Amino acid sequence: STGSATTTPIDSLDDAYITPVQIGTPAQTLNLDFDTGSSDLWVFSSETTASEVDGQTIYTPSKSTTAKLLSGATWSISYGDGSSSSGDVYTDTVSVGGLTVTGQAVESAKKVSSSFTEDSTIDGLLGLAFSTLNTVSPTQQKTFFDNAKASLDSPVFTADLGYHAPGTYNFGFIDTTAYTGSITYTAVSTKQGFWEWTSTGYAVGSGTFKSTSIDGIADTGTTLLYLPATVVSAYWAQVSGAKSSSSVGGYVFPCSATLPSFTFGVGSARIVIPGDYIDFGPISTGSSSCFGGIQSSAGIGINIFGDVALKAAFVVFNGATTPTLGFASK
Ligand SMILES: CSc1[nH]nc(N)c1S(=O)(=O)C(C)C
Repeated sequence: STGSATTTPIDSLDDAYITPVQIGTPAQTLNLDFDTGSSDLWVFSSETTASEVDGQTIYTPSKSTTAKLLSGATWSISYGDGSSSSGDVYTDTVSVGGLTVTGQAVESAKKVSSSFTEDSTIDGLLGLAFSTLNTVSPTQQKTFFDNAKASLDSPVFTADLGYHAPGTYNFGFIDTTAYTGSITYTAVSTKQGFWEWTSTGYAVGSGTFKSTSIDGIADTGTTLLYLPATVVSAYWAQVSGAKSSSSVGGYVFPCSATLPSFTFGVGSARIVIPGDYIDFGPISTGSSSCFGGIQSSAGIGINIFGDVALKAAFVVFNGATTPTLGFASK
């Protein structure tokens, strides 16, 4: 089997991407944030505290003839941005882009933090990291991908995120029309539960490439590119007037600037992030100070190749017995 679904930016900045997902019988379609940095599929639901729902579409398990309470199971997750959610668990039929999994754990939110409430466009998350990170207790549950894997034509999924445009998540096949040149594959460590890999270095604009190992995670659920302070300082030093602002919470730059590109290494290959991809617009409406798309990972404890990086590439998440990651230009 295979699946193919379009993923769409939630706003004009590509803060996140939503992908329609069918849950239950008859289908209830919710727009979920596919997150390769976590491993829970959770949804706004009929059980979510009413004051914490503000425009989201909810899953109502009582209206699904295939929903079953997973008795005794609870979940609770905290994300890198400080947001969180928790609740109980049902199993139900879940389909993405034509690919169907029966008995998928669907984690029903009883509580969500303010950031989730305030984002009317995201109805929940679909985790695509390794199932060892799944938070369901006392019986850990598998991700949608892990459940689907054996039925897929090939044990892979791909992320093809758009810049200010829709893109695609494919399951079970590699669309050879969706990228240019060749795909370069690189080793993955699953030791922390992430799609963790090591970039071979970077360049800023038309500058020389610096060969240096940068260990980080491929994370579709993080908006920006978070890298070591040395790398980030070298980037922003090429933008007149750019500075790190503790009050704003990162690097800002004059909105009048033209940003340089940023290149990262994948083995001997190179992925180029255009300057425009690094512009996250005015810090507040009407401001002439703009927020940068490359930020320091110091304090986070891990480097994160978030959407800013991933949307510059066609990315293969290879879930073979020894997982690997592939990157192509597009
Ligand atoms: C990607 S977060 C962001 N992008 N553009 C902004 N203005 C913001 S913010 O959250 O208001 C803050 C970090 C400046």
